[PDB]
Amino acid sequence: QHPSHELLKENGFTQHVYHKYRRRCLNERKRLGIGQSQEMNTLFRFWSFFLRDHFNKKMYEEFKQLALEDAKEGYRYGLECLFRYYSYGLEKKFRLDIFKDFQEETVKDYEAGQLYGLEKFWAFLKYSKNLDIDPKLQEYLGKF
RNA sequence: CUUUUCCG
Repeated sequence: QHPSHELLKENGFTQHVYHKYRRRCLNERKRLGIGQSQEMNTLFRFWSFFLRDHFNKKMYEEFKQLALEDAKEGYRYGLECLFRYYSYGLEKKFRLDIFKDFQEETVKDYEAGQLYGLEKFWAFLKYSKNLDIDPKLQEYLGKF
């Protein structure tokens, strides 16, 4: 019943419901601050799954921006969802712009003293179906 | 693969 799940059903997505639901999550985040909104978490989660089956560039962009604004504040759930999306989604259907984003954020995450991104990227290669990997990122995987 | 079930 929660829009975060209902919008994931076979034919459950409508523009009206999503926008109303997207608005509430954003408003709650603004009101209670970053890392303090239960909905926003739902929206992050809704995003990583939904985009895997229904890629929308503009939606992915908002997803990506909000996740990185959260992570730089210390609340990394949104970024984990983005990484989960990158690994799971690109596995499902490969997109070069998205994969290039994947490599970029994975490097930034590892350079930030983190392992979540690197582990998700490694997992992608393992379950993925000739790609040009970043040489600096290739070195990071070697020590993983 | 940490984040649901009606506070309109």
